[PDB]
Amino acid sequence: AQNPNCNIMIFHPTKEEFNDFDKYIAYMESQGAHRAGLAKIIPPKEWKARETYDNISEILIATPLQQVASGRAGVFTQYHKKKKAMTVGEYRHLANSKKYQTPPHQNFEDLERKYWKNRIYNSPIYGADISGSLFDENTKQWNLGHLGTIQDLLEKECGVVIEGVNTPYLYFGMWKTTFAWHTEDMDLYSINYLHLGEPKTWYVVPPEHGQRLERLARELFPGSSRGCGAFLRHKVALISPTVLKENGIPFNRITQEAGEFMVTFPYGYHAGFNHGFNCAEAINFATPRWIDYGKMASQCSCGEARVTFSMDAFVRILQPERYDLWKRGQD
Ligand SMILES: O=C(O)CNC(=O)C(=O)O
Ligand SMILES: [Mg+2]
Ligand code: NI
Ligand SMILES: [Zn+2]
Repeated sequence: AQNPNCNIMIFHPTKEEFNDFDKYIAYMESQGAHRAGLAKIIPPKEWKARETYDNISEILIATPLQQVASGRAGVFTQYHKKKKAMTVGEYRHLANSKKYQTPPHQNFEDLERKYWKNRIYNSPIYGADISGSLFDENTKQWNLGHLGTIQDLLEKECGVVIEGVNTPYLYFGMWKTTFAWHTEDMDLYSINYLHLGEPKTWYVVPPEHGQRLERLARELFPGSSRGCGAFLRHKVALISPTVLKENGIPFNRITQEAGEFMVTFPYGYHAGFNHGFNCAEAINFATPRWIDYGKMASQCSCGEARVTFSMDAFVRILQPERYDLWKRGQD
């Protein structure tokens, strides 16, 4: 078995290998990359996502989210308080202000220490989940707005045509902005490109050990666990590396820098934080190997998780017994 310790793998495709996205995903899996739950892909040196980022300041962040924490430093939840709209140029200035800017630090490890020590005492503002793309239309390789759609994959594999669309999302971050422990909707893959700015640190649990994380989360967030049998679908809970190590949960960590892709694999739990002002783009995708994960994915039916239009068909076709209850949660 390839990669039996489930380490995060890093790949350096040539320009020739960068032509066929599906084939390269299947290659990475042949080498065991999926066992980690996360892989890094460094694009060939000849490749670029677009010519410059000089003209992005007028993009609107309609609903910036202030991420307010409750709990203890290593075990906390976050809620999102909606703020007034602001442009990317306004948000960048805010991120660079004395109140919100990255503190002095020695290296990524010192910054990670300061994040875990101090996150809960501040409420950073995240411009998350903005529909759109920063890839130039002329970029033909690994352009996240030009991927094969998950609806077309389901149709190719299963023969059933379904409604729905699949488009990318932009994330504008600042120091301490945080993504909570989650898997993707319907345990899909994700791909994330860091367009510009400061790094993003990731933590990941191997898919084969995901249920270990779930059992710890039920112990650590006991009211949330009684409220919902899949409460990590709410995307609000954080658990530090120190706490994971104390409870014997297998995980790995890696820092993504500007110009790099990350791929998360089906049922790979992940969480992380931004080091400073940055912009990422991400989208879900599927392969044939995903279908069985989609059929087994947990679902939130308590009403909190509330998701896209396109998840309806995936539930209806892959999980018909769950459909009725899940849809009640969505309505
Ligand atoms: O970058 C973020 O805030 C969160 N991204 C992801 O969870 C992803 O790409 O799967
Ligand atoms: Mg602009
Ligand atoms: Ni994700
Ligand atoms: Zn729920």
